[PDB]
Amino acid sequence: SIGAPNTTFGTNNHHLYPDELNVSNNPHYRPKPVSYDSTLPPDHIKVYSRTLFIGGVPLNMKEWDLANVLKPFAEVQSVILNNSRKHAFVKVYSRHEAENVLQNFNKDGALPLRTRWGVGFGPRDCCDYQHGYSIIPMHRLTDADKKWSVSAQWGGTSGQPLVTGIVFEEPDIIVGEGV
Repeated sequence: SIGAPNTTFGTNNHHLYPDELNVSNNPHYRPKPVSYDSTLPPDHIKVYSRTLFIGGVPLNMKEWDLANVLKPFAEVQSVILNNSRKHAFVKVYSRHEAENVLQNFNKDGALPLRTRWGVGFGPRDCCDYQHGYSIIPMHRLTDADKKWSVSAQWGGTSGQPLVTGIVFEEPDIIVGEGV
C-alpha cells in the first residue's frame, strides 16, 4: 500500500521488500525456530533452506511473476531470476512456507516452473539439496556469515551465539557495510 517496492532492486539486495523489520506489527513477521542436537560434528551449524530453486522458467516471467505464482502458496521475501539460464531462485520468509510451496506447487504437472530446494545460505561441500539443508563448519563461516547467522531478521539464531549443534532456517543475505 504505502509506496512501491523497486520491481528489480539492487541498491541493497534481491529482497522484494526494503529494510523493513521482523516486528509483530509487520504481517511478514516470522519466528526464529532454533534447536540444538549433539548428533552434529564439532564446530558445526545446521541450516534449513527457505529457498526454492526453479527450473523450466519461461523468459517472459520476472521476479514479481514468481511472487504472483507463489502468492496463494506462501509470502516471497527475495528472488534472483536468470532468464539466460532458464531458472530462478526464490527465498520465502519461513521453512514451513517453502515446504508448503513444494507440497502443492505444480502437482498436476501443468505449470512451466520446476520447484526444488535452492539455497540462500549453505556450503556446497556440506550441502544436502535433497532434504533442503546444509551443515556449516564455523571455521569456514566468515565474519559476515556468522553476523547474519546471529543478526539476520528472518532465519538464524534470534541473536543467540553460534554453538556446536545449533539448527535453524537460513539467515537473510543482506550484507551491509563496505569491503
